[PDB]
Amino acid sequence: TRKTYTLTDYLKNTYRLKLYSLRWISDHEYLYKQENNILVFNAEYGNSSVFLENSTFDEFGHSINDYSISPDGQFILLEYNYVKQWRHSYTASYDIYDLNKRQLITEERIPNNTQWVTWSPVGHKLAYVWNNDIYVKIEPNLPSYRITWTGKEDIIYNGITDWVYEEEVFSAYSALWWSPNGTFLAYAQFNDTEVPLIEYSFYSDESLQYPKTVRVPYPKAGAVNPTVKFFVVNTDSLSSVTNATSIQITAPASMLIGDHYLCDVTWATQERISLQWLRRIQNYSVMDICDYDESSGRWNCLVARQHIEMSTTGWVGRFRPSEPHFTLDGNSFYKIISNEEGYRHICYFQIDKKDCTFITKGTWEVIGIEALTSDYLYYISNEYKGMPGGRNLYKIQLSDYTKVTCLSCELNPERCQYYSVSFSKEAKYYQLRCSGPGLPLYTLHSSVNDKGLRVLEDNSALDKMLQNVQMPSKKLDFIILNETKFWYQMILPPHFDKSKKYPLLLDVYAGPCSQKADTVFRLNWATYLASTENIIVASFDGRGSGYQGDKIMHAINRRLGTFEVEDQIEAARQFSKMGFVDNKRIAIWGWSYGGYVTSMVLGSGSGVFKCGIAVAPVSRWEYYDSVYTERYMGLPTPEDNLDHYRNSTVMSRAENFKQVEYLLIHGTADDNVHFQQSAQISKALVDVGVDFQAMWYTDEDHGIASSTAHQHIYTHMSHFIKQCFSLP
Amino acid sequence: TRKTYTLTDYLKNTYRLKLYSLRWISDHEYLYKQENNILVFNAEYGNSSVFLENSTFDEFGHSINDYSISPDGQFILLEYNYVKQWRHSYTASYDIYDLNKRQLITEERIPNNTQWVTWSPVGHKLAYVWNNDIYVKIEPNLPSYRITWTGKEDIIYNGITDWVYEEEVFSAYSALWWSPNGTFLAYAQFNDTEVPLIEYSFYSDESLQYPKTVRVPYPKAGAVNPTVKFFVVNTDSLSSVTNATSIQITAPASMLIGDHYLCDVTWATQERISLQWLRRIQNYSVMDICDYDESSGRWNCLVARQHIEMSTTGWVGRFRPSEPHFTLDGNSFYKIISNEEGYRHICYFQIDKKDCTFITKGTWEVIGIEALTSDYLYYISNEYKGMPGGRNLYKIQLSDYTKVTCLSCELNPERCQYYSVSFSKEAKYYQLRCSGPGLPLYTLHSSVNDKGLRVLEDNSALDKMLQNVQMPSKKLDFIILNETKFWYQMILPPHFDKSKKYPLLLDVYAGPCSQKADTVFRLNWATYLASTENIIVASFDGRGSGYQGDKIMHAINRRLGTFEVEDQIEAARQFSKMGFVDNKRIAIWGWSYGGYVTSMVLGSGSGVFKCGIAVAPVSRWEYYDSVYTERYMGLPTPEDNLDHYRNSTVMSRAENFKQVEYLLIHGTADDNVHFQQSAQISKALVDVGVDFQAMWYTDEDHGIASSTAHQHIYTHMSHFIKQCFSLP
Ligand SMILES: CC#CCn1c(N2CCC[C@@H](N)C2)nc2c1c(=O)n(Cc1nc(C)c3ccccc3n1)c1nccn21
Ligand SMILES: CC#CCn1c(N2CCC[C@@H](N)C2)nc2c1c(=O)n(Cc1nc(C)c3ccccc3n1)c1nccn21
Ligand SMILES: *[C@@H]1O[C@H](CO)[C@@H](O[C@@H]2O[C@H](CO)[C@@H](O)[C@H](O)[C@H]2NC(C)=O)[C@H](O)[C@H]1NC(C)=O
Ligand SMILES: *[C@@H]1O[C@H](CO)[C@@H](O[C@@H]2O[C@H](CO)[C@@H](O)[C@H](O)[C@H]2NC(C)=O)[C@H](O)[C@H]1NC(C)=O
Ligand SMILES: *[C@@H]1O[C@H](CO)[C@@H](O[C@@H]2O[C@H](CO)[C@@H](O)[C@H](O)[C@H]2NC(C)=O)[C@H](O)[C@H]1NC(C)=O
Ligand SMILES: *[C@@H]1O[C@H](CO)[C@@H](O[C@@H]2O[C@H](CO)[C@@H](O)[C@H](O)[C@H]2NC(C)=O)[C@H](O)[C@H]1NC(C)=O
Ligand SMILES: *[C@@H]1O[C@H](CO)[C@@H](O[C@@H]2O[C@H](CO)[C@@H](O)[C@H](O)[C@H]2NC(C)=O)[C@H](O)[C@H]1NC(C)=O
Ligand SMILES: *[C@@H]1O[C@H](CO)[C@@H](O[C@@H]2O[C@H](CO)[C@@H](O)[C@H](O)[C@H]2NC(C)=O)[C@H](O)[C@H]1NC(C)=O
Ligand SMILES: *[C@@H]1O[C@H](CO)[C@@H](O[C@@H]2O[C@H](CO)[C@@H](O)[C@H](O)[C@H]2NC(C)=O)[C@H](O)[C@H]1NC(C)=O
Ligand SMILES: *[C@@H]1O[C@H](CO)[C@@H](O)[C@H](O)[C@H]1NC(C)=O
Ligand SMILES: *[C@@H]1O[C@H](CO)[C@@H](O)[C@H](O)[C@H]1NC(C)=O
Ligand SMILES: *[C@@H]1O[C@H](CO)[C@@H](O)[C@H](O)[C@H]1NC(C)=O
Ligand SMILES: *[C@@H]1O[C@H](CO)[C@@H](O)[C@H](O)[C@H]1NC(C)=O
Ligand SMILES: *[C@@H]1O[C@H](CO)[C@@H](O)[C@H](O)[C@H]1NC(C)=O
Ligand code: NA
Repeated sequence: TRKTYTLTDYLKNTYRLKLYSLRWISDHEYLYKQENNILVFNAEYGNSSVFLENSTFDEFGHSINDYSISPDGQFILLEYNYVKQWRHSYTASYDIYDLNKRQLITEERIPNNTQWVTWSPVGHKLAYVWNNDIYVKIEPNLPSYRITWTGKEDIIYNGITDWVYEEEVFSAYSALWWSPNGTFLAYAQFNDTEVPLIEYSFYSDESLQYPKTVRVPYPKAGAVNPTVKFFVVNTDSLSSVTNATSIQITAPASMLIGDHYLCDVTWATQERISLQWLRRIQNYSVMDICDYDESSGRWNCLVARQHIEMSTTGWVGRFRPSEPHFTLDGNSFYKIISNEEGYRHICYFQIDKKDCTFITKGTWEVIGIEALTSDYLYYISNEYKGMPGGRNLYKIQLSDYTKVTCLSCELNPERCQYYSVSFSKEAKYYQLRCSGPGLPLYTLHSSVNDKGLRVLEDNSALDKMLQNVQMPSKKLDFIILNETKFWYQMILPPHFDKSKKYPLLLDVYAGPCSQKADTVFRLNWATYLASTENIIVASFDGRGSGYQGDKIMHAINRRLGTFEVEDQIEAARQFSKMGFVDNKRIAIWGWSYGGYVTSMVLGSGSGVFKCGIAVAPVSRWEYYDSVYTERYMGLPTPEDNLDHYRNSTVMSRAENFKQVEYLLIHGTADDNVHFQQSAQISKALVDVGVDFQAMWYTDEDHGIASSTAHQHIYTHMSHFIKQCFSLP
Repeated sequence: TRKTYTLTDYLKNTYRLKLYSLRWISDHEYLYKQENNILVFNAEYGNSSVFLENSTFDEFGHSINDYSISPDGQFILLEYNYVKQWRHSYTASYDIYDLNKRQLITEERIPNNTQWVTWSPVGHKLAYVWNNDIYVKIEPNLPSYRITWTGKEDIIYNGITDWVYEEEVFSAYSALWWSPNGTFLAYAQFNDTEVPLIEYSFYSDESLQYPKTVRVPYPKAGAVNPTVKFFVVNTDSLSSVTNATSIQITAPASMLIGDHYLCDVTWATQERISLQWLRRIQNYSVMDICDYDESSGRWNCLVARQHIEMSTTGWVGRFRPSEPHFTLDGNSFYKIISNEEGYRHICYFQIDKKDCTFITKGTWEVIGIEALTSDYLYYISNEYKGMPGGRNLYKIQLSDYTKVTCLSCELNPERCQYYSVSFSKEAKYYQLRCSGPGLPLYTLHSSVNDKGLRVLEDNSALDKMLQNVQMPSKKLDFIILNETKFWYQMILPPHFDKSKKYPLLLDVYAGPCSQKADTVFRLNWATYLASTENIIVASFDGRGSGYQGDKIMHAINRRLGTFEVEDQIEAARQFSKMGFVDNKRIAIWGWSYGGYVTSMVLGSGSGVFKCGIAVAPVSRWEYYDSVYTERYMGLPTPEDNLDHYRNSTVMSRAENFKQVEYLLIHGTADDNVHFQQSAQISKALVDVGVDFQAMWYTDEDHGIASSTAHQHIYTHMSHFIKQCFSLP
């Protein structure tokens, strides 16, 4: 009898998915790591050479975390002493290696405790942030030029984001943007002077006698937000003037009237930059298009080139206004925007005309614009077979919009329905990355003729291993509720028999723009639960879910903890109606927003669920950050939406927890969803005399991602689910 | 059939022990609160009068927490707006009511947020501490005289203790000592300038958007300690025009050479004060005897009047050097000290003579000196029947030490083997309080011929209630380890059958000078476990336990987490071999030091225990306070005892928990045993891949004593023990 996919298989990564991570260095070459060696590949022929031997840094004295080759291929930036901070941020030591001289640069070194470093996009200039100030090095062995003198720990951030901008706005620590040829360096400055601090203990190693108090400027819903300014400096002037001026680009008057955010920075040309600003009430955004004025040395943003993007039904963008993709001359751009029917499509703008032209349309959505050439625009969408959980690459002819080719749809339709893509520097080649429903498949293609050059990684080694395992299957389908299709997925036990009643676990995210029903192949906890424990693991995309238009996505506008919660309860009722579910053994679990939804469901008094697990849940919207929370909730004030902020807490439902078995889990060093959120849930349960199970994870953050904690959490949860379902 | 004593009975206090809390006001009368009225009783006859009617403050407008009648009976101090701080500390507002003119005093009121207040021992003067400074009121309606001007929150404490002195030295917030007739006011000043802060989050009500960080000067083992100064002010020479002069009494040279503590303050006469000082290495203490010099207005401590108390086997005193009991003229005193055999007995000292004479001797110990007259000294000891867990009142004739009379031994030997006593002002009367093995019994006695005047409270109502309940029994006995007798107790289920095998729970404290095997009657969680669940609840006093001499008590000197842990394992091993114990179902639990011992036992690899629960455990001695830890452990330095501090952690034993079921519980706002201690245990268990159960209690302190958290913790622990023992 074939073995099943066990918890130890999941925890020890016995069945490993192979990836094919390449780094394009030009229009026809990419770097790839094979046995610690960095190889350089010719995309056209597939032949390779050793770019940098695995022995090169044996006597370096430090474990090299990562590398970055300069665009001109003359130098390599070596990253070591990697100290992780938030989701994207970290600090590190850096050394530069001269590839021609085959020697390490020992003079004018990048200082220790550097926050961020980036090469210019052409050549080998460097911009780095140290002690919250910006520095530029024209040459790697030459002294740096200081750009800002205002940097102040937890107060003034130059060229790096504060906590909330990193997590919720830029999805990056960097707040610097080199112009295309590296002449200009644009950057943002954040001022957190009056932003309140979240404070929590950090225990550290057992040797630390007194716990440390971590203090982070973090605006919770309705609190004082950071303020922002934007500047551009001419880096070519640095060696000629003692102190090059950083020219400020001010936000438009429509933004200056109140609290706002800088939400996008995109260079259009060597002398034209676009900025998108967003009001604190995130249903109004403005794009400014600013030109360098050679005579005054200033940047001017013509009101005739200003573009407004607003929403009457919700917020702007999926998580923020989309980025523009400029034509070469910078006179027009393409941008994903919500059309009249509420579907996200590509609109084509002239920089000085306010009405744009939709180039795509239909009851499906464009996910992202991937590449733009003089002849074609390449994008990913879920158009294929009307499956919102599928992803394919398309090519649209710019001279004729009726000419739209699906590049990936028919390559392997049974195996591959979810693609991402990586184009070479001037889109001469593309790597397709198929991630499901079959095993991931990595392929290389030439853009000149859309022909498949070769298979880079087909996961044949894993396919051979999986043949000896009783793997679960995955069903992706939909149910019709109020004449609307709502998609779901089920991870089904091997030898699934519709005449048997199986215990069911509802795996929840359900946040705005979430998508838990898709065609991706995964080897995860659900794989073990279905394979070894014979539990069906189901997910459902209800109201508030993404990629299906604004009628569905904006259904929870100003009303988090309502329809998306009710729809999970209804999903379990619908799954019961299917006949293969044991109604006495329905559980629910989720992490982060999924933990908030799980807790709201367990506290609903629905009687549908026996038990559930909430990991790092939000419990009260006033505890979560301003940028995310307010996007959907507005402000927690009597004039705005306070009544709903107060009505949508987990704590108010404490009495209903007497009806369920609950396991509450949270990392003590969670900088994102503060441990406070679970500490308030537990106190409310204690106050009404509800027994429940709890687990804190010392010094673990939002991901509970350390090797040991990850294994511990999944082991603890597996015992809990098995006990709930009376499984030995 | 009759009911058992249930978990709800314990949690809802269905069966209440009645008390008889009186307050002696003279040599012949006492105050007693009855039906919210305050009565005054004549001790000779038992007749009473209403002192204060419960209706007097019906229009007060504030809920009165407590009352304090001035020694002359003219005024009543009304305590309200009580806000608890640590174990003894709190702030409150105060009003004074004139009992003669039947009016509240509205002039010169004691301020709000007052930290401590006390009447003089005679008359009606008041001394109070507000904002860390001392104030004196000669008359309740008159303006206060400010005594100190140096008081500073968390830095300078005048007349109040800091965290460590409150918890570990004085067992009180007060650091004020009035002279016998109220002429002088002695006080200590603590300086915490360089003492590190323990910091932890406090979540508060759900309405608090950002958690607060509590910061308390708290010296962990080996850290910088507070410094102390001692002063005496004459309250009879205070001026409205001039600032009060405080006369400092400096510590002897033997103390000033290094870190030290003030550990006792005891007035001998109107003009003589005794002070005891302890070195930071707590095996050397010095008493100074200081006399007021009318001529110079100074306090002089003659070197010929110094008394050294040292220990070669351990620390000095049970938890600190004992208090002296001075004679009427103050020329001699009686003090409990460890004799040459290591047994604590009463020694008689002359103020100017080095050698003291022991007035009691034997293989038993004096617990406390209770009263002293020119003819007799009254004391509590465990002499009777050689039972260290029993307590009786004795008197010793001062003119003939061979004449020792037991005053409580024979009153009711079957019901009463554990007494405490309260004597009237000049020991003319005494109240005996019997607390077991039977129901508590309160009686009143006259000293002249030791007449048993009357029964004050006999708990006959509770006896009637308990007749309809299947109550457990208690067995108190001993086992012999290495020719030494060590006592244990077992709470046995009702209808105990020695032919049946019962699961056993070992209830542990086991700290230095602990005593868990005694004759006290208790209605607690163990009562329910035995009565309803049929579990034997055992406790054992092994090496390090108290009241049995230093050979046993000092066995753990410099070696915490050694013999006291081994001895708990040995006792359970011995109990496991008894025919009435199920060796497959032995559990262990404890709180605080008991949580440390439980965890050390569970991590020992003994294999004796199936499961256990640690509540607020110490996990590493370097995390606990200096005063308690160093008393037993010395300093955590390589030259002193660092190796043993490092070898005695729970964390080092994490791998051994693989074979046990462990439940770890801790309050997040524990200012005493910081949450950090359990946070380090859980991280060590996660690091070795050991599954365990956990529960944090939001905002609960060391006591986890709020009504809802108390019910929740005992509910959660009951489920855990029942699951461990396969009990439905
Ligand atoms: C409170 C909120 C929110 C919402 N959120 C967002 N937002 C946008 C980005 C910035 C973020 N601050 C807010 N991205 C989200 C979510 C969300 O809750 N999940 C669920 C989830 N599930 C699992 C198993 C997780 C496992 C480990 C760590 C996090 C996990 N999180 C999620 N899964 C994939 C993406 N994301
Ligand atoms: C860490 C340490 C120590 C030692 N400690 C001391 N010391 C002397 C006084 C000052 C204190 N800081 C140190 N008195 C102690 C202990 C101790 O651990 N217990 C056990 C225990 N049990 C139960 C059910 C408890 C229930 C709630 C709260 C505390 C509990 N504590 C104990 N019981 C009665 C007295 N005491
Ligand atoms: C991939 O193969 C091609 C063809 O062999 C290499 O192209 C160059 O071809 C010239 C002939 O004019 C040879 O002299 C060289 O060996 C090649 N140039 C360089 C700069 O290496 C090509 O370089 C190969 N690429 C890799 C990454 O190995
Ligand atoms: C960051 O923002 C703070 C205000 O939150 C600015 O601080 C003020 O600076 C002015 C000088 O122009 C002072 O008069 C005020 O006393 C300051 N206010 C506070 C609340 O500190 C600060 O100047 C800004 N810093 C930068 C570099 O923009
Ligand atoms: C470079 O120029 C900047 C911009 O004028 C200087 O920054 C000013 O510095 C002084 C204090 O020394 C203050 O008057 C201003 O508030 C600063 N403005 C900003 C935007 O920082 C900076 O000090 C100059 N550097 C050198 C080396 O002269
Ligand atoms: C990259 O772009 C910048 C901006 O267009 C170029 O700098 C300009 O060069 C032109 C000549 O072609 C002059 O008219 C201007 O004085 C320059 N402007 C500034 C602001 O420096 C720059 O030459 C380009 N760099 C490279 C290496 O091609
Ligand atoms: C104790 O606090 C109370 C309340 O803050 C003070 O009592 C009066 O209280 C009213 C409102 O309850 C206020 O308008 C006044 O400021 C108070 N004044 C007087 C003269 O009573 C009170 O003063 C405080 N007690 C002391 C002794 O300072
Ligand atoms: C309490 O004791 C103090 C100190 O012995 C007494 O004060 C002394 O009283 C006599 C008067 O009979 C004077 O000769 C001394 O000068 C006083 N000494 C000081 C230090 O003030 C006082 O008699 C007693 N007070 C009460 C109220 O009984
Ligand atoms: C008080 O206890 C200390 C620590 O045990 C005793 O210290 C001595 O000094 C160190 C310990 O850190 C060792 O070098 C010696 O072995 C100890 N000296 C001896 C045993 O003579 C100190 O002696 C104790 N004091 C008393 C009065 O017994
Ligand atoms: C980084 O720190 C180390 C040791 O603390 C030092 O030897 C080295 O010079 C530092 N590097 C730079 C670039 O300052
Ligand atoms: C933005 O949202 C607020 C709150 O719903 C609303 O009052 C305002 O009219 C909105 N703007 C648009 C363009 O709908
Ligand atoms: C008790 O009775 C005596 C007389 O027998 C009386 O003088 C005394 O004041 C009474 N005491 C109380 C407290 O009522
Ligand atoms: C408290 O102690 C510090 C040294 O830690 C000293 O500088 C300061 O003067 C002291 N304050 C008082 C009032 O004694
Ligand atoms: C008393 O002492 C304080 C603090 O030193 C001072 O500020 C105040 O003026 C003094 N009062 C008199 C009457 O000397
Ligand atoms: Na009697």
